[PDB]
Amino acid sequence: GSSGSSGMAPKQDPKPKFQEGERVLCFHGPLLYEAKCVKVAIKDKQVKYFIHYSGWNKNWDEWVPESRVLKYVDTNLQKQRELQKANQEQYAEGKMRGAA
Repeated sequence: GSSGSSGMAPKQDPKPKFQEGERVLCFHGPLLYEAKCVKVAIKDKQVKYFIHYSGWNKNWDEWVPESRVLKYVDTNLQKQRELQKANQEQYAEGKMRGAA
């Protein structure tokens, strides 16, 4: 969407930043995990987004706020990577190795 940014809005719930289908980075602990915006809900005066952990299908999916999601941009990547590399073992723990 490319166009001018002009238009007032009433006193209604806030608008989200990320869109469904767009690849984003969710925060599921001391490490970032690749995910995509499944849905976008708004309540309790906060905007959330149904994340879908790519790692495993329907992996106990959970709802996350707008601060727990990243724009999956270079900047954001700089971290997601720093962590994924900072702690390998931990990241591996839990997962079922294989496919060697």
